[PDB]
Amino acid sequence: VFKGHNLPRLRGAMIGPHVTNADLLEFGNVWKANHIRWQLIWNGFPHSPADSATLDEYRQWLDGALKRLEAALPVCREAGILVTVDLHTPPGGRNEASECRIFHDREFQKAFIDIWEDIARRFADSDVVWGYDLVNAPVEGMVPDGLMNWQRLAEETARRVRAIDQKHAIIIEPAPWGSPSSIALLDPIDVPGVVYSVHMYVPHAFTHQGVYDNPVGIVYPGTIDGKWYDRNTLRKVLEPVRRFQEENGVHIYIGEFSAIRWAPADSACQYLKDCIEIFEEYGWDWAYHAFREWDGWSVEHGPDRNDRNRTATPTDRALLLRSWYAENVKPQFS
Repeated sequence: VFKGHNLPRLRGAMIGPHVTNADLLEFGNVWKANHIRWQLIWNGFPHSPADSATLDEYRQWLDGALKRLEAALPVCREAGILVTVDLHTPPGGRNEASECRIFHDREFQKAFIDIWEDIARRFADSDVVWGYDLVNAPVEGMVPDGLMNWQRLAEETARRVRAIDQKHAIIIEPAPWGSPSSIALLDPIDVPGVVYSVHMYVPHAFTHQGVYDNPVGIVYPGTIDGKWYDRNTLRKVLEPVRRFQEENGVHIYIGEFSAIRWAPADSACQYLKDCIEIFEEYGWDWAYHAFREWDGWSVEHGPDRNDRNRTATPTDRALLLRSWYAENVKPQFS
């Protein structure tokens, strides 16, 4: 089974676009993470200035984002970290329904392929880059005649990247949203060195409680959306992903998973523990969402939605992540 790295497991986190060199060195050398997902994100997700920007404005933004990623790679090497390059905001962004314009517009669809050829050329020889996550949480909506849907665009883009780059994993999330259930909708891509990826936030009423218009006070384990949720329910959520893994003989990467920090009592920590245990049973690489990004997802911030101060002492959730990072092997660079 192709993984694209020679370690037992990648365990790390999403970082924020403003992550400092000191943050990276601390995360690798002190927290013992061996992995980050580097999001090429224009301000926010799922809504961004990309949604209304011209292709020229978008290419200018992305060139700045790639310059910082390039500058960060030698720091990741020093920190013992392998990197996922995540195109988090694609050219044209998304319409009001969060559907990606790369599925709707000939110029944006062509730009997606041209951009990935440029990124593959830039990083083809990097021993720090692990994989190319072609688009974050793809959502198609209506695909006009003459344009590729995600199945076809993924395959074409992966083929063009593989022509340039003979080493790195190509990471493909299913549409819609990179959700576990969506993997059943994706056919394996006929390109070598492909890794498949989903994000784990199910159930959203729990993991995103007190975000958007979602009520707070949702306990885990417990009854959520009229259904019993515990580790067995999360196994059932992830069953289509385990099936895809086993039936296709492919590797799985969890690009994001989290539970909001202000979930009641130890609910968020239990959710993360249950997720990680399942990922570990199945041999899945994983990135926690997120290290030093929005504080709702921060293990350095506390249980109170109204308190945005870092905690004085380590949280349950931070101790859990570091206990798993302590199992990591660091990459050997030459």
